[PDB]
Amino acid sequence: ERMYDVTPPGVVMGLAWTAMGGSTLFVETSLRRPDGSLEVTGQLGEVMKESARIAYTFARAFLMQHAPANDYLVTSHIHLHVPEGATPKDGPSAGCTIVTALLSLAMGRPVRQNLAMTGEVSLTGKILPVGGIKEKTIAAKRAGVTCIVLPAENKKDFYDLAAFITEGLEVHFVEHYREIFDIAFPDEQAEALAVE
Ligand SMILES: *[B]([O])([O])[C]([C][C][C]C1=[C][C]=[C][C]=[C]1)[N]C(=O)[C]([C][C][C])[N]C(=O)C1=[C]N=[C][C]=N1
Repeated sequence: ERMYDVTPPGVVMGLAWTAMGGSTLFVETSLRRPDGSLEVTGQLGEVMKESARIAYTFARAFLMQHAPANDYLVTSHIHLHVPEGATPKDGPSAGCTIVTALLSLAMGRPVRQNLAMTGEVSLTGKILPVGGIKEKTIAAKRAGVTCIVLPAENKKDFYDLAAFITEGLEVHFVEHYREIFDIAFPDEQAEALAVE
């Protein structure tokens, strides 16, 4: 009951909440050409369009720090679209979902399947709380998500949910974005038998 059953690179699942309940929105990223830029579509609002420019600044900065060999974001002409097409959307609960879509694209490696997230991001990566966590959690469950990432400040809003709703959700309560990265992209933080 969702738009994507398998998120490729550049596609992350987010959570949006309306007065009619929850819903699952998918952030998407792609290339336009083979200084680097950014483009946005999906009837986004003046408040969220700032969350894109913040997540874009942070994702570039995150690349600069952890994998400095990766120039993908500082040079490429990127395009972000959040379907469905004509629905209006405004709000920073898409912040982290965007960062992950940008990194996922800039790495060429998809995100954990069956993962939804929501949370406002700051410029330094602090993950700030968002609203209607009850309806975002419910729409993740009605839509088939097994791993949810909430802002850690939104812990009560999640545990106000009945016993049957939250059971069976791998939920992570995160304060910086580095905690979302280690969950969205697990293989990065995974022990291995270094051979040779
Ligand atoms: B968030 O709660 O701010 C959310 C972000 C929606 C955009 C998005 C979500 C997930 C992935 C990618 C993009 N904003 C909302 O849900 C908006 C409307 C979205 C269509 N609703 C509100 O901001 C709001 C305000 N007051 C009461 C109820 N809703």
